[PDB]
Amino acid sequence: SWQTYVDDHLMCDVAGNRLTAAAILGQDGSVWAQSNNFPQVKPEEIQGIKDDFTTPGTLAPTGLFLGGNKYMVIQGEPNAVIRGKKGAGGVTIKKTTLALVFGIYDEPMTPGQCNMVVENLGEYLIESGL
Repeated sequence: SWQTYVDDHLMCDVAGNRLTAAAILGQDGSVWAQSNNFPQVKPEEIQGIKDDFTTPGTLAPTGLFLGGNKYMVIQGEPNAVIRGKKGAGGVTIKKTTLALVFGIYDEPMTPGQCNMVVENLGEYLIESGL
């Protein structure tokens, strides 16, 4: 089940902290699994994310919007990881073979903790061909 990846491997404890929300979306924008408080992402938001993976610099001028919430784009990895910041909270998006893995964090979870849980699950999925 895609939902087990979210429940057990994104919404798990990391050094005492936990993501606020998480999801796995197809690269078509459809939700394959999500936590309860994960926002409804708009099609144009998904389009900007997909474009930024293959064309870095797409999202930085406008910011990264997730369910209408604006995140400022910060350091990522081309065609692999998008990272955004909103005060002491933020978001990490990891591109896999078929899907996009999202984690949204709030204080006191650190950006490094969010990156670890999201990117490690994404790398597991890539090894599965997913």
